[PDB]
Amino acid sequence: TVAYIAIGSNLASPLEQVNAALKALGDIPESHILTVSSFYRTPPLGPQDQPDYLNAAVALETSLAPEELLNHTQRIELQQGRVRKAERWGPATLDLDIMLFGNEVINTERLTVPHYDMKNRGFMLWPLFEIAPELVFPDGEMLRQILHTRAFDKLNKW
Ligand SMILES: [Cl-]
Repeated sequence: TVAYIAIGSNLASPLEQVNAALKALGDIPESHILTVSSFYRTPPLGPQDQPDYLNAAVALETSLAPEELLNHTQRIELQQGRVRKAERWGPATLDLDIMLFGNEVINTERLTVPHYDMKNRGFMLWPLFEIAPELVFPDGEMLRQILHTRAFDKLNKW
């Protein structure tokens, strides 16, 4: 099944953090990276001297169940994020989100698919449109139309 994963990081030097996260993604069992988007840049809110976020989307072929894939994205966040030596929330983070899983709709306590806010986030939708321009969401919404009708922040490549 094709899953779409969002990767986000404002950690350290973020290019190498996202490349590491990509490698770990491809190391997930029964799962294969099909395509990766360009890398995009999201500035922080505020005027404050804070690191920019690097955003990407990945198409991952997987024979795992969605909750299994979740286990693996949660593990990588821990193993590759600054949770142990810092905090869960901590301004600085590595985020791995399952945006889409096949045409599945999953509404459970530990997993909601499609990701609950992705239609509102340019930094998820634009990279996704780069690698899947003909995508249609499980509810029948066309990705191309959402991009013509919702207001997103300007989003430059990294
Ligand atoms: Cl949907």
